[PDB]
Amino acid sequence: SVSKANVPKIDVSPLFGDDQAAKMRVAQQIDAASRDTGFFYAVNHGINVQRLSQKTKEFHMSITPEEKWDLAIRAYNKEHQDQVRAGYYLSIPGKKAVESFCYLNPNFTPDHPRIQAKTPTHEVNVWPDETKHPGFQDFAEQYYWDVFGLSSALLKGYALALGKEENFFARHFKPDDTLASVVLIRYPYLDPYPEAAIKTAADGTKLSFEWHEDVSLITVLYQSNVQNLQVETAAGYQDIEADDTGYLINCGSYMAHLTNNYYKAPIHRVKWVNAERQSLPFFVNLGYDSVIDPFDPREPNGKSDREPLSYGDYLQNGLVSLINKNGQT
Ligand SMILES: CC(C)[C@@H](NC(=O)[C@H](CS)NC(=O)CCC[C@H](N)C(=O)O)C(=O)O
Ligand SMILES: [Fe+3]
Repeated sequence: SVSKANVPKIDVSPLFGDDQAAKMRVAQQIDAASRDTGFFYAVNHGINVQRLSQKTKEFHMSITPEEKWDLAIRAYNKEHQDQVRAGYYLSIPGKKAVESFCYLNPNFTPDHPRIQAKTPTHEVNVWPDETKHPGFQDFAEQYYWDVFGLSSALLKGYALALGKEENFFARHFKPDDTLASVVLIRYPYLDPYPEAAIKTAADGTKLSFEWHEDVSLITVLYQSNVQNLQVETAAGYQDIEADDTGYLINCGSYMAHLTNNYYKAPIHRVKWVNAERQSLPFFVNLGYDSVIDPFDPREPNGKSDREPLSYGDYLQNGLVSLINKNGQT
């Protein structure tokens, strides 16, 4: 049968401090995980994930069909042509079980020059009515900055792991322009569960979401305590154990590009499980014009012939491709 992936628990707390050797020891653990299955759990991360789960559940479980249409992305509501990324992603009973709510940088307002210029991938977030959902927007925006702070620290770990100065990635990850997103995903319990919402992998495994590489620099994921993720290895898919106290971390394909695939973007998929649960990714994206010069840590001179890829073009191309390959979520 199906083996279990080695997903080490890494105490990331030194990355918030000034003990440089302790940070190097974290970096070594990140390097090792990134060169093996590509996943690790960040522990001692400083975020109240219990409050995150509770507030998210309160939102998912209290929003009405009317509110969902009013917040829907353009894939579900033609009136909302400016909502490609941010908003509500509806379930379709009998056909599509998952639903979700995506939001972007709270600093994208009508005053922001990327909104004024109508640059692709930048949108103003949409929110439900505050009195129907008291505290939800406050919680969600606070959470964005809490996970931004964790992610910055993790990026310092990744930079050190690759032999760079600690700000090599983080200097491009800024509150004024980050394209990072939070998605609050509900995977429901359904009885009967409609087979139309279940995909069958080549290997026979029943899936809710097919294999993919993440469109991100890194991905910083909370999930409730229901095992579902699998990572591809040469010997087949391996189960990633759940941990509802930590953050599951992995690289996306922008990291693979800039490291000449030294830190691969691990291919992974979501098993079908008939259980009520949450999947709350934070996709760590840079700014639209951010460019990291590629390098090859395998080569003595570190030189890579790969082209510098602008983050915004990478993101626009990647989000569209992922919809085409794995379906509109
Ligand atoms: C694997 C999990 C992270 C999750 N899947 C996902 O979140 C999948 C694959 S990483 N991600 C996406 O569809 C991209 C959403 C991007 C977001 N709307 C945005 O505009 O930035 C799941 O639980 O299905
Ligand atoms: Fe993913």
